Amino acid sequence: AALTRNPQFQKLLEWHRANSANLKLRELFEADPERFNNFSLNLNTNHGHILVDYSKNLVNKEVMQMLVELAKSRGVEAARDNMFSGSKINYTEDRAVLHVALRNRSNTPIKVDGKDVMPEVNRVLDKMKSFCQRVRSGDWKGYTGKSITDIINIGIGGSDLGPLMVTEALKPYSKGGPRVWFVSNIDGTHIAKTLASLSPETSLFIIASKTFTTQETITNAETAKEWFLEAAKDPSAVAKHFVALSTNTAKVKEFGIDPQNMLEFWDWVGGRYSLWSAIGLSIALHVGFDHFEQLLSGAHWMDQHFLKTPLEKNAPVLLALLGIWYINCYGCETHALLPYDQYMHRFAAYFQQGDMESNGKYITKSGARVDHQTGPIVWGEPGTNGQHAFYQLIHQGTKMIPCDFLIPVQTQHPIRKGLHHKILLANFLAQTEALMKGKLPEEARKELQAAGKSPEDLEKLLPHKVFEGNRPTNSIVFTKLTPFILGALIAMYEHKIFVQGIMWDINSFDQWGVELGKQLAKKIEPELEGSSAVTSHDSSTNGLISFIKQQRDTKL
Amino acid sequence: AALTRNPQFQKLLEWHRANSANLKLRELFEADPERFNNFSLNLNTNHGHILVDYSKNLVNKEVMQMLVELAKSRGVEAARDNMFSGSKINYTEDRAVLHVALRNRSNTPIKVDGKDVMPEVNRVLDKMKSFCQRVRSGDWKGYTGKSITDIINIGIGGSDLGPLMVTEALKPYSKGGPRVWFVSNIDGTHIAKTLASLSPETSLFIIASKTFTTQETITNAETAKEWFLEAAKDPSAVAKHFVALSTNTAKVKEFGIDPQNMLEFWDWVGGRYSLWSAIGLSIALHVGFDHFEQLLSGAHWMDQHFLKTPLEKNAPVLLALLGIWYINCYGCETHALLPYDQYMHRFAAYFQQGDMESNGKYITKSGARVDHQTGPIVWGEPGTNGQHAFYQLIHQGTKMIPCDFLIPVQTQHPIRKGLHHKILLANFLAQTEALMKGKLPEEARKELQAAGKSPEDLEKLLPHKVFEGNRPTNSIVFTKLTPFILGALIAMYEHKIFVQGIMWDINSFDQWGVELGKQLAKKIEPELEGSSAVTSHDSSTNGLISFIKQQRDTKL
Repeated sequence: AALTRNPQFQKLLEWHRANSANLKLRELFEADPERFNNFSLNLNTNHGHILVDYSKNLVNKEVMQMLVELAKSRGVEAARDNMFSGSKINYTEDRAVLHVALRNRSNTPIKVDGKDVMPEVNRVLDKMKSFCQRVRSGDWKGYTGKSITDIINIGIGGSDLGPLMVTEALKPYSKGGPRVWFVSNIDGTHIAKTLASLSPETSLFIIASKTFTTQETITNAETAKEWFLEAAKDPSAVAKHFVALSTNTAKVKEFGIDPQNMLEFWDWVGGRYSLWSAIGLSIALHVGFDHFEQLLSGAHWMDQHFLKTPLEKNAPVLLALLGIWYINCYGCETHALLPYDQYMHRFAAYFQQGDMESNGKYITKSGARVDHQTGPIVWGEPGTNGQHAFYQLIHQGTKMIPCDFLIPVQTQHPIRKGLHHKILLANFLAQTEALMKGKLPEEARKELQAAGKSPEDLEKLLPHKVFEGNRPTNSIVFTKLTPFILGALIAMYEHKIFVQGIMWDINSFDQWGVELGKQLAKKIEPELEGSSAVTSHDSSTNGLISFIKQQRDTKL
Repeated sequence: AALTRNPQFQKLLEWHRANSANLKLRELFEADPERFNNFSLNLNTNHGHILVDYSKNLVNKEVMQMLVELAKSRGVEAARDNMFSGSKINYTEDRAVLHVALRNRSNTPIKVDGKDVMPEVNRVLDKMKSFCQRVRSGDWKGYTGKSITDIINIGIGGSDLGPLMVTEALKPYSKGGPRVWFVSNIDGTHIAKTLASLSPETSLFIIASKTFTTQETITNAETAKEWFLEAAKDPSAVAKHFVALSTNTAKVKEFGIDPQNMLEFWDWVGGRYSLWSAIGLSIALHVGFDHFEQLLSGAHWMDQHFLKTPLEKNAPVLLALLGIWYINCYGCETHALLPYDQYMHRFAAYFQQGDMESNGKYITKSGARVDHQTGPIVWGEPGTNGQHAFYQLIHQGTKMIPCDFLIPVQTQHPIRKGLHHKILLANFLAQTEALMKGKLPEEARKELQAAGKSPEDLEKLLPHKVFEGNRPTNSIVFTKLTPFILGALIAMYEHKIFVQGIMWDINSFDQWGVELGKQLAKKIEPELEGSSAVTSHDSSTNGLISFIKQQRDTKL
């Protein structure tokens, strides 16, 4: 594999073997008073600041140098330029990778097969704006002539997580907008419980699916149509209550959607990089097109930062490099995203797809199997909640877990004269300090003595009360979680993932690994129908099917 | 450390070293048509069946025998009996561990300090029953004489995750009950957004906290009381609108609630094992006391299963052992919980606390520092959602990830004549089959051939289409997700966690690891006030504080 054969990697690895055990965060800060200054990036976007403080990491000047050199010798600069220019860097599918084009506010032409994609991008954006005016103003009428009060996005994966996460995060920007609902699971609970809260007269469905043949999405869409038609009793009324985000004109028409309300996107828009496209319709409907444009503008700002900035001070590049250090040298399986923001409660889940489906790969560009780790398992819950759930293990378990802590300085809800946010900030700060510093036996001993512990109880409790510390974190602090700043933040992680994939020599933009489960599911589906025993699989699959057939008739 | 010094563990590890490379799931299944029958448990609870199918794991008869021998040698059965009889097995806090007493439907005596706890457990349950009747019937009136429409649980961690996960999971059982809301984060967004949708006249607050000193919960409760009193203007009206669930009567009184308006629990109820106690009040209010009793009863059934069943046929024991195999022999950092059930959408998040806070430990009963792994990182999203997010990595990344797949046979919403559930089941079944089976180079080659691919296109695409398989899963399938069955499932995992903690020689029931973060946050709190530079910490904490102060008053 290219990474393992790379001399900059081998040097980094040998340095780790010889010196990593020596690295103590406490000592690193003690030896260097400029540590925060030299291991952080204060980004002024002109729409707020983003501070990426990576100083609480197990790195020094040499390590960062070794890491930047690796990025260079793995071709990160060339690959990035190739992405931005419309080159077909999705090499297994032979496709361009152009989520950057979707938010290319500068409108500098980006060509795919000799043709600028910007006119088409902007045409769909114009359609989205017009759509939003019609719906938000109440001008768009339902089949009984009433304004729309609820929007229901129906989609899976990239058609669901992005719009969900962003509408949750930008909820304060939704005054005057319709309520937004997300249906994704094929589990009939999801659509059934959504529809129970809705009126057919005032509900508008967005069916998000490029092919318009996605089984889960289309099944959900058809169930919605059936519920709708029970009330409307007129097939021509479907066009007032269903729109599509798709390129399959024929299938969309067949469903009963006016092809005017089919908003297009392109094969160079990956599902997990799609919220910036027509797929963001539910976002624009919820918060308004102006706020949607701001979100796009924030991403564009970060795209430019990533394109133009030298690697040593390039935010997504440094985030990528620190990850490579933890993944390929320390062997850390996971990466935690810990946003101290209740609005960002689905941020971690979003990057589970964005990161894991991108870089959960094992075949390189040459066709060779990797002989090293690739993408990590991404997880997290918002702070402070996580502190009362799993931080016990982060502080005192047996796992090394790189954590990104994120927070806005300014809250959307400065209640009680800022008291809640003061406490939230203090916890954000205290946790990374605690993870770094720990608590020494001498510090814990004084606490037990003051608590009045006997000699034997003291000695028994002492080791339990010690925190070893030396647990590395990033702290990412930003002025306020506005649409612009959120856009920047998402793009930053998109570009982190990109850099990591190049360094691993893998394709961040395909998803061949979802195919087998889809194939096998299609085979099992019709086998479940009848009463006959299924014997066509391994004994477990057969045994599980037998149990299902037996238990589905049981009356409880 | 006891585990690594144990000869049965040494035997298991050595066997793994010599032989585990030769374990191939596809081949195990082909060679043994009895595999499912011999590596699965079909439990009949008399209120539904639970099938625990562990056949798709990297084990054979010998491995299971060695694992069972290890559990015996690590004293699992004696430790279990000690838990059940009220021995103070939480040795660092010198406390009993008696969540099993909370659901002890048999009412057999369990003594702490020579005194049966059962009378007090049942007294509180009776008070819960009485209160729920008064509220749900509409008899309990607010300060303006209106029935209660909204219940708001305020609490965090163990006082939040259980009630939240259970009311979500048991949502079909809440018809006619009041709406329930969960406020947990200190982040002011959480309470602000919740209060925005409520009327003080018709809202009942439940303040849930073991200590009643938790910063987040007390601050939230004080904000709620301030909001309430702004409307009610009558301190005596607090008794109609606030109920406390605590062990700390004095702090409850201090906050401003009379013990009459307090439902108590006991120090031997760990926060993360507390939903079965007074803490489950919001569950009982939402779904009714009868359904809450059925939840307790299901846990009791599983308690009795765990207590009375030989190790080699004991469900939580076998799950625990498989985990030990993957954690301590294969070195897998994580464990994924993947319920194919939208109602169970918070099940994984609950067990992040249950598992990680219990077993994220590094000191043994002897005072030894472990030289082996302890608790895993728990994560997951419900299927099919998680399936469209991160399964790419599970199938084709570079991590071994033990997964538990869970599904009810019978759906709560059999819409479209069962079509949605049929598809859901097919996916549940196909994914584990796929993870087990994979797709060999020669199989993918033939598919590409049949697809009309050229030898040129075929050979470049081929390796990307290969699934190595041999990825182990558990499938846990149950008749229906009723309150009883859910109670049995939660207890099963509680006991898996217990068995693992015993085998690791750690205390599953303390949490010293959350203390440091709380202490450092209390120090940072006053430093945030005013405009002066903070220089008291490391340069990163100092620098983040400076950024916060600088950016506080930026008018975006």
